[PDB]
Amino acid sequence: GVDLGTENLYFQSNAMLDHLEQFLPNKEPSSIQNFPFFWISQVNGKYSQLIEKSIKKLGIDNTRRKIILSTNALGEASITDIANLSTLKLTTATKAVYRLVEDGIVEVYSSTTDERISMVKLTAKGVELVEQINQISVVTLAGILNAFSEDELHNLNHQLKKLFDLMPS
Amino acid sequence: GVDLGTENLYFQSNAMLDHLEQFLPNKEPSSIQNFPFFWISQVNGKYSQLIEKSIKKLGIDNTRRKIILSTNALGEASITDIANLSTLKLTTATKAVYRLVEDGIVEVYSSTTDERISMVKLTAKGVELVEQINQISVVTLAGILNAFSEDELHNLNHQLKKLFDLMPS
Ligand SMILES: O=C(O)Cc1c[nH]c2ccccc12
Ligand SMILES: O=C(O)Cc1c[nH]c2ccccc12
Ligand code: NI
Ligand code: NI
Repeated sequence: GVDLGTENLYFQSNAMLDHLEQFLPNKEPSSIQNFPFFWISQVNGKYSQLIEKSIKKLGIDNTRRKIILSTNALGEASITDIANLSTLKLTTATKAVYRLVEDGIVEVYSSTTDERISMVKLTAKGVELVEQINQISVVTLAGILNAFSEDELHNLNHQLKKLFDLMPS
Repeated sequence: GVDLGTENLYFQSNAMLDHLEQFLPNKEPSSIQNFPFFWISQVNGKYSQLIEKSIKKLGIDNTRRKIILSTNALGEASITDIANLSTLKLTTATKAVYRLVEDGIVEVYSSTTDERISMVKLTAKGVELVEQINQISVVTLAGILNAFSEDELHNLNHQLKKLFDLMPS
């Protein structure tokens, strides 16, 4: 029984349920490998270990790495926005931003449009560390992503986006 | 400079680097949305919030949920194997298994082939909670995954697997 945004409760078609059972973990030892979120979780976890392990050298962690690349891409950003893009809790994000200010990697500054919003931007040191991050990326990633065509990867991004956009909160 | 498993260091072709730069976060505000791991991370995080939030009712968390569905699919499993499949640290896994024994959801038992290996299996209560997990899955997931064809989803699983298999440790 779902509500689909209403004051009533709806029991979905046995069709929707059959299709969904083609993908759900069940009593069969290989059900799990049909589940797209299983694979998203497994890929995220194996990737997370790889990147943490190799970004080691630069004496930062992947939390700081994402903050820096989000600031880089955006130029100036909402700590909020950086957190969002970096898949972080706002508290985790704020904590790591100040750790990067303390290291002289980013400048934080009151937003000109609205003093409350803390904007973030790189320092000269921030920018050199970006190229270092990009080079460690080259090393660890070039083989993996050169194993796919431009078509496969753009398609995969599209499907991941479609998934991301159907989920709510 | 990479080693590719040898005693020498190799500088990859400017080709591999150009292709890789089609996908990496860079100074362009939309570089990030070309990056497959960005999307894997974002989907994993949005999914994680959704499932934790809705598995709430059953008074378990998604860590326990995955343990139960891995035990379910396998019948009897290595706590090791359950941890692996559930994308958990072995310590996290062992901790949650005993929490589920304490709740009478799983039986733990010395492996018949090798007494050290702790095997896990469901209880009658475990099995009823499986169908409850499957029904909460129906509610929260049926819409999202009925938004894709069988072809799109099997393809997406395949590409995620290919990624998972090229990464190492
Ligand atoms: O969190 C999820 O739903 C995905 C997932 C990762 N490992 C799993 C093991 C069993 C069932 C689902 C999953
Ligand atoms: O962890 C990753 O590499 C993926 C990712 C998630 N959010 C990001 C923001 C900027 C750059 C990469 C990422
Ligand atoms: Ni997960
Ligand atoms: Ni990540």
